[PDB]
Amino acid sequence: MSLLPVPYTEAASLSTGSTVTIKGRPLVCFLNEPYLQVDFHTEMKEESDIVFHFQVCFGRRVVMNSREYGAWKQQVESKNMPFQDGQEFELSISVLPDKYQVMVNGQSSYTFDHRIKPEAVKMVQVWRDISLTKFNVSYL
Amino acid sequence: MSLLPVPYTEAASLSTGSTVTIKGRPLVCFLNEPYLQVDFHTEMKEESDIVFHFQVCFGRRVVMNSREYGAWKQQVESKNMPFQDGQEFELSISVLPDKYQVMVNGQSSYTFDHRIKPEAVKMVQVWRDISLTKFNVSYL
Ligand SMILES: O[C@H]1[C@H](O)[C@@H](O)OC[C@H]1O
Ligand SMILES: O[C@H]1[C@H](O)[C@@H](O)OC[C@H]1O
Ligand SMILES: O[C@H]1[C@H](O)[C@@H](O)OC[C@H]1O
Ligand SMILES: O[C@H]1[C@H](O)[C@@H](O)OC[C@H]1O
Repeated sequence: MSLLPVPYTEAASLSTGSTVTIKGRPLVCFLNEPYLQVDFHTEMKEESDIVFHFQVCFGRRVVMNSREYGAWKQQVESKNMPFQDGQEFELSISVLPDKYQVMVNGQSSYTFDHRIKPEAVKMVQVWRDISLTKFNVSYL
Repeated sequence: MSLLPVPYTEAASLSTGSTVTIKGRPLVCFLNEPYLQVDFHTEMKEESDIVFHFQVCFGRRVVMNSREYGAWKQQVESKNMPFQDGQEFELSISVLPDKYQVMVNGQSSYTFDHRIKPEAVKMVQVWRDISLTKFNVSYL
């Protein structure tokens, strides 16, 4: 159904048991290396610190990081690529006690240990080379 | 004035003396590393070979390459960054006899020797994290 603005910004609160669910499509073929980025920010401003940075280079790699007092921290790299060329994906990011868990099409694909408590998050931005049909923050 | 679709695709022919002129703005602050990409393709299809690949990571670096029979060739990297944080840019790509010349805000900033004759180009795509107000192909 209806496309959401990209870049997509939504104010958010997270704690243990929160899930962020995203349904979108790469804009172009994996040969051309479209990106997806999801950032969990400490403020509504885009220049704010990032508790959780998730960046897919489709068909190549994922990197995850934090940006603390303006400075990028230790990059975590994954060559895990469950995303399918030309396909709609469903991404969900679960806040566990110790980490974020990233599910791609219902499959556990990436984890990232909390560097800052998730209660620090005030904003989620989803951006780069995707169309977006679904954004939802939810709780169990 | 009016924003052009991004990704932006236009059919094109190039030869010595052709210029491609682009006016756009990064979507977000340089702290967040927005990209710009301009690709000179051999066909209208996005998966086609790339005679000239120009990719800016704003505030960080530029890479240039070609993609020949589906395969990326020798990357050329430049740490030259004449683009200004939060500012509209004017990019023009001149086809010289031996190379493309890339002007940023009227300033010679990047060159790339022809690997394939520019007459091979049938399509120009401008994409990633920019808004676009101006796209023109012209000749002297
Ligand atoms: O994606 C981030 C990266 O994790 C960090 O290490 O460098 C700056 C950005 O490119
Ligand atoms: O493969 C995934 C795994 O499912 C998850 O549980 O941990 C991070 C990655 O290594
Ligand atoms: O930008 C290109 C790069 O020039 C080439 O070397 O690798 C694949 C892409 O990431
Ligand atoms: O600095 C630029 C120069 O203006 C141009 O002419 O060559 C490529 C780069 O090194």
